[PDB]
Amino acid sequence: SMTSHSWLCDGRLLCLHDPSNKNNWKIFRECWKQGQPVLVSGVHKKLKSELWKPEAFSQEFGDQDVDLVNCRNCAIISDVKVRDFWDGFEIICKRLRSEDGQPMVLKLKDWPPGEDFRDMMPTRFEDLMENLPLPEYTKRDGRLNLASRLPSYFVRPDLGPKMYNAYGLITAEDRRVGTTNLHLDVSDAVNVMVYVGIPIGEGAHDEEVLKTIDEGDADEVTKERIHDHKEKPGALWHIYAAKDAEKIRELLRKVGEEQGQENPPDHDPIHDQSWYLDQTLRKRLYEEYGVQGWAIVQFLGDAVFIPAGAPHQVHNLYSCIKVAEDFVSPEHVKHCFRLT
Ligand SMILES: [Cl-]
Ligand SMILES: [Cl-]
Ligand SMILES: [Cl-]
Ligand SMILES: [Cl-]
Ligand SMILES: [Mn+2]
Repeated sequence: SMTSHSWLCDGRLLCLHDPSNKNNWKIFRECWKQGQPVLVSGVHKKLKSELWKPEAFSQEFGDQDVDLVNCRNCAIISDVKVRDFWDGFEIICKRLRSEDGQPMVLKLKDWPPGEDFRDMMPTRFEDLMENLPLPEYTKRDGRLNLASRLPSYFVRPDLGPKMYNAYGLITAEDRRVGTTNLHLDVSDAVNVMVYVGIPIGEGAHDEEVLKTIDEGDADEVTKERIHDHKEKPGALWHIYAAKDAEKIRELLRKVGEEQGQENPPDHDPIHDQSWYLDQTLRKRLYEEYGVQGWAIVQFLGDAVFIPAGAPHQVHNLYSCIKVAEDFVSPEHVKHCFRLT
């Protein structure tokens, strides 16, 4: 039967089923006040699916100049064309190659650039903003979004949305690599998975994806969405409570020293955005510091609500198009205050 919600992460993560149900706030606000992330499924079914395809972005914007990032080594590929990225998104035989002759795992950097999403893509902007879940929180002028209402003593988010466009990580070696390394945001955000690209050429990559989710610490109920409903899994997330950020900095300072980095005792390894917590580091965080996180698999049309100040990292399983909007909930306004 249709139900309003379910639980993942063994009861620790709310999953809302109907993105446009007018009663979602009643369930949402109890979990959000405790500092938890929230998942809302089904947003894809509300969107104009032809607007969110890799071939459309290539056809409409392909001549723009851009930089890419190599996800395996963080190297910058400078001053190429937006089509170089998009035409390799699903066809592996069209990707830019590293020195070693392998097809690269790439991310499209700062595109559309800065606050230009609305100007460059007005039909996409309208399609996203009118279908975001929890609209009193997430719309630019929602009654519970303080973004437009705060003085200069509070850090205000830039005008969004922002896109996250990157290929899937492929190999056993790639299992320890981040798409986006561990960091935090001083505003709340909602990140929507609008397209998942399962490639061809090296098409039959199904079993490394299962071992990644398993070793990623995904819960048994999450393993059922793949095997039973055949939904398309996009990306593996780890999210940590805002209250645990300093313990994570203590672990990463100690590992930095062990690996002979030479760092002032006060340096900020989360702000540096240089670390990905692999299975070894996640086990050490739990055993040595008493810190548990949320392992989340984001499928096509899942919206991930990320609390202000919560450290988070993202590992793409397949090629993903994600779009995110920042907001400032009253529950979390402390995280953007500039004093004490
Ligand atoms: Cl909080
Ligand atoms: Cl558009
Ligand atoms: Cl709402
Ligand atoms: Cl990163
Ligand atoms: Mn982030």
